[PDB]
Amino acid sequence: IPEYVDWRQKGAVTPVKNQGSCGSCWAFSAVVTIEGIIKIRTGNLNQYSEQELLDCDRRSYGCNGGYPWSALQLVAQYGIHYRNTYPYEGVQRYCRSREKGPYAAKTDGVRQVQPYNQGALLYSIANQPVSVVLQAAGKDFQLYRGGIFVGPCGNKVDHAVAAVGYGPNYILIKNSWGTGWGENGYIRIKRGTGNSYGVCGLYTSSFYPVKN
Ligand SMILES: *[C@@H](C(=O)O)[C@H](O)C(=O)N[C@@H](CC(C)C)C(=O)NCCC(C)C
Repeated sequence: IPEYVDWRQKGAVTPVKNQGSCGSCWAFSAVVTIEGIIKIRTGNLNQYSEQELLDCDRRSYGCNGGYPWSALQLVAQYGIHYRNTYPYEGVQRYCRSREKGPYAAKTDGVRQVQPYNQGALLYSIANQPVSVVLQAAGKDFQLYRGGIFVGPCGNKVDHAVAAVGYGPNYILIKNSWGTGWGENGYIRIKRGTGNSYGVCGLYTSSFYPVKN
């Protein structure tokens, strides 16, 4: 597993988005991983629909949260539409998958990373972008604007994001705040603290899709 991984370099991550005033972090998280995995297999980099997860994941709660695992669970069964064809509106509405033609993509299943093990998280990110959670409500986090982030922060995770890289000292994360946040929309969180939870509770719950 190399000392460095950055999926952006191998053209596996799309531009950073802004979730706005809706708690659809869980959907944005899920989409980073789908978009990653499809490009890893097919060589194509496509933009996929956050809005659709938002509208169709019964099991989550639209704006004001849900679960990326649930979310990844739906593309495996059904599929997902391109972001062009099912645009983000930042409001939950009816599920219109149907109205929009055949799926653009389908995934083959979902897997969870062994929790509270840096090693296991690092291994997965070596293979493809992964869905992860952390505690984002503290003001140090919100105020971040470039930097190796070591907190302060607690372990009460409340915000799903995606890990798209790592270094000797950090894990790379794509946030769903604008491009105006942290590092052009990214955050480098310090690793190897040797805390099992991870900084801000980073190792609490990670998932990635499986495809052919
Ligand atoms: C993340 C975002 O800021 O959009 C979003 O609020 C979210 O999904 N939050 C939740 C995680 C899922 C359980 C919904 C949420 O529940 N908030 C508290 C998280 C844990 C229960 C502490």
